[PDB]
This record gives sequence, C-alpha cells and structure tokens, in this order.
Amino acid sequence: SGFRKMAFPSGKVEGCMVQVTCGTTTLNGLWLDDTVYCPRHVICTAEDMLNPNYEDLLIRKSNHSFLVQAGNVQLRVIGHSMQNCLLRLKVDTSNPKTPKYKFVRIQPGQTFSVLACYNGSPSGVYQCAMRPNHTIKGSFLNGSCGSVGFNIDYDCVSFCYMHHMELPTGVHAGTDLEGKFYGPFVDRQTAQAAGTDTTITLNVLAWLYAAVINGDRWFLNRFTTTLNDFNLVAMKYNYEPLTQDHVDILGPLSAQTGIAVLDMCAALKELLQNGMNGRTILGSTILEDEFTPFDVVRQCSG
Amino acid sequence: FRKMAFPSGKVEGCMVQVTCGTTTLNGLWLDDTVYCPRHVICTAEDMLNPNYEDLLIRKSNHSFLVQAGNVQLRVIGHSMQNCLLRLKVDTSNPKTPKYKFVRIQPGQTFSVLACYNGSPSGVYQCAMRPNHTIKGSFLNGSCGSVGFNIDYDCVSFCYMHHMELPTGVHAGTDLEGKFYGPFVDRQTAQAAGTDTTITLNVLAWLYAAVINGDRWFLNRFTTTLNDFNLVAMKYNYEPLTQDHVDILGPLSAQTGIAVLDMCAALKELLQNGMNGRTILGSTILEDEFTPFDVVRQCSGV
Repeated sequence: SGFRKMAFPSGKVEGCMVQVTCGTTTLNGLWLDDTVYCPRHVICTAEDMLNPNYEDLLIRKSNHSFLVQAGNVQLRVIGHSMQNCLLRLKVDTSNPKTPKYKFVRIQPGQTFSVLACYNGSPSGVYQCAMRPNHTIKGSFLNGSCGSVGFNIDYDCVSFCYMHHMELPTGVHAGTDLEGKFYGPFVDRQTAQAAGTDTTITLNVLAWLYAAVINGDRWFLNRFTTTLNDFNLVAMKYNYEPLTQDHVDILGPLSAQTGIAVLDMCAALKELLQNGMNGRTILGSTILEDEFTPFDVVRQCSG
Repeated sequence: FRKMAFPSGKVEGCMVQVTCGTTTLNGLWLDDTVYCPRHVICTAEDMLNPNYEDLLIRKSNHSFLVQAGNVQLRVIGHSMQNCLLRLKVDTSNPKTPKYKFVRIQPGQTFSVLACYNGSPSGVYQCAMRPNHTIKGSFLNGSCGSVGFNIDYDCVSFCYMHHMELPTGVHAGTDLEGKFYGPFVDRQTAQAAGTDTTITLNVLAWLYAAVINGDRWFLNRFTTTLNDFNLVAMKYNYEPLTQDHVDILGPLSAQTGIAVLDMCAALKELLQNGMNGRTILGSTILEDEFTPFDVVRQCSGV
C-alpha cells in the first residue's frame, strides 16, 4: 500500500562512468570493457557546432588528443573511431567493474533510469519516460552530456540512452548506444524544435489500473466508451491517441481488476472533462504518466 | 527541474538479507555490525504486540541467517537498541563508506533505497512529511531499506523502515532505533497527524524557479507572516515559523527577493491557482525539495 515512481539502483552504472576531455571540452564517457562511449561532439570546439563535419574534425586527431579519467586514475587511449553520433575510444585497461550489459533501443512511452553525471562524476539518479516527441524531460541542468539512461533486468544492465543536447525548448535529446538519435534531431546547433509535448495516455491508464489494484476506486464509473470517442476526447486535452496495439498492451492489467480497457477509458474521459477537483489518486493531485503497463506489474500484479 | 535521488552505489554495498525464524527483512552492514528492525525476531505467534524482550532472550546467534550475496555471514553477538537489532558478524564490510548516523526532522529530504530480501530494488527521493511519516511505495519485505544523504563522500544514514501505517504511509526510526513521530512497532490503532504541505519547501522551490529564469508569478505587493500564515492554513500548508524564515535567507540573498515577498507570491498563487501556467514545468507546486537542496544542486560546484 503506497505507490511511488522509482529509479533503478545506480550502483552498477556509477562504476562505468568516466571523464572525457578533448581540447577545452569535458564530458561524460561510458566505460564498458576496454571501450569508452561518449558524444562525438566532444571533438567540437564551441564554435564548430554551428555546422560540423565530424569526419573532418575526427581525422585531424590522434588517440593522444583524448584524455579519459576513471575518477582520478587516467586510462590510456590506444584507438578511436566513430559509430554514428557516438565516439568509440579503445582503451588499454578493461573496466574491472564491467557489469553484464546489453544495448537496446527503446520507444516513446517507455521508461528508464538516468544517472545524471557531472563531468564524469555521478550527481543524481531519476526515473523518467521517453516522451511521445522523442525527448526526455527532467531538466537535469549541468555539464551532463554523456549521462546514460538504462534499465536493470535481473543481473543484466540494459543501456538505452545517452545524453547529447538541450533543445531550444528545454527538454533533452539523446542517442542509443549505437549512436542513433531518438527523434528527428541532428548533432548540430541549428534551429530545432521537438514535437508537441503530449501526455502518454497508455501510461496514465496503467496508473489508473494500478490505483484500482491499490484499493483506490473513486474515479471509476459504470459507463463504457468507444475507442474513437475516447480518442476524440483525449486529444482535446493533449493526451496521445490510443492505438489498437496500445489497448492490447493493456490486456493483462485488464485481466486482473476485471475491468475492460474501454471501461477504464470512460473513467479517464470523465476525469478529463470534470477533473479531480482537489481529490487525489494514489496520492498525487495529478495523473502519473511515466509508469508503464509493465512497471505496474514489476511492482504490483503479484 | 526534476528531483533526483543520490546515486545509490555506496549504500547498495551495505545491504544484506537478515532472516530470523520465518521472517526475512533488510539490514544495514557497516563495519562488523548489521542494523535491522528488531521485529525480525518476532514469531508468527507474537507480532500482535510482541514481547520483544522475551523473544530476544529466547534467541542465540544461530537463529540468525545473515546474507550478503552468495556469502553467508555468521552472526556472533546480538543486542537491542530501542527498535533496532544490532548484530555483530564475523566479517567487517570491506565496502563500508565514511558515514554518520543523524536524526533528521519533518520537512527534510533523503533518498530511500527500497530493498527486498537484502536486494536493492529501487531508489527514490522523498521528504519526511510534517506528521513524521513518508510516502514510500513499498513492495514485499522492504523493511530495513534505509534513508540517507550523500554530503561529499560521507553517507548520512537517517532512516530505516519498520511499519506501514493504516493510512498507507510509512513510519520508521533513525539509526539509533528511535521512531520518527508518535508511533510504535506493533499492529495498533495509532494514527498520524493529517498530511499538510511543506510550506518551507514550496518557498524553496519558487526560489529555485526564480534562479532558473521562471518568475512570472512574482507579485508586487507584500504581506506579513501572520497574514501569509493565515492564508496558508486555509490551503492546508503548514504555518511558517521564524525558524523557517531564517533558513530561506541564503536563497533570499542570492536572488534579492526578501522572504516576505516570496510569501506574497505564494499567497497570491494559492488564492488564484496557476491559471494553467507552469512553474519549472509543473502545473502544481513541489514540496519535497528543501532550501539546502536548492543550494547544493543549483551550485554545480
């Protein structure tokens, strides 16, 4: 009894952070085995950001151009290459602290923990969700470029995200561990806007279900609605429209609680048009949209 | 602005599984001692107002199964300190960090490493509520999960979880075994004072909003403490004491906004709502961010 957004223990990830400097620029690197991962824009010097040719800047540099520091001890860089927007430095020492890990690409709506790092040193950890416009909120303001996002499964650590830039709207944009961006974002300092900031409807429903499992129930109603009508309404309030696959994903949660998806939808529709009016659901005065149908199980369903 | 918890590595390396009889809960391993809730010695036949004293005597070091990973630690001594059990094990935790035991106060924040069976499962940032409780999300057997802060390289342990009150909120003790609030470790009626908003923290959050360029809500008029306090009580906000005004000084100093000015801004916001506008993104005010949190975080160095 008591729900709360939680991040994964950062322990195993903190032992993988390092510091990478090139010229006058310093940011976070990810040390796994004999490799350190970090944004390629580290080889860009402040003014070259307007429109860089990473291919050209990179060739004009040697292993000796890079300074990595495992905390205070320095690692020798004996190789460098570029995989998309990521820089891959081959080091002489294989990180003794390397955990079991995988590289995966997540989708908007999915959640993961972020270990906000400051110049190579761990500063804070938070749980967030990839927004529908492919960005990540959590205005973790600082020199955190290179901070990694991740999920911890059993013993395995799955890295899903790496931080690259702050968009001209706040919110952040990053890449997966293969160097491919999330969203229609480029590694430059050109004008760029992210899509519309919308609520993750799938997650909000997940949350209402969890609340139901948690004895909370005041918002429920005997009405049922169609997917279209519910979608027509949701959009007026800035909630993402619910696609068919989304309703499938709400399957299990719908098994327990014995509440049909379209039932819960009618409940949310009512909440949208009327409001909570001071009352709270599961503790907040606002709806939580960063909890996934899965999280709901990983913590409840059982 | 997103509230972060402290990285949990240093505390993870201090978590062990403690099992007595049929119960299994978490424990804190510092040097050669394991700290955990005394109610692990309870027996199913005695957890409805247990006689811990008796239950303690009827126990030897062998009743305890202390686990750290795949390795077992033989307990070689056991004593009680208030609501806590202190077990001396044969191994001195090689990972012990520099630490301190501190008694925190309502309104102050900390990170909680939610554990299950001696296993780090989740980590979060919360504030000790004004009625001496915390709104933790708790899974099965997370008792023993601790609260802490990280100041420099020193870990400040300030809380250990014991109970889940009838209200659903949580109650624990400091690392000396003494509860926070008028609660005891046993299934009893006991209720907590209603939950009120931490005014000091909201004011702290508005200062931080101002530091980050968000200031549309800054009114022009002023108010007294009495007047501000009356409006606050109206909206279920804890009253503001001189004590709290002094704590805001550093923030008042960096921004140039006198405390009574910010109380004037909050006062208007409460009496009028945010009109859909946002502050640091949220459409609602945050109260689990303290004055010191704003100094530490809003100062990268």
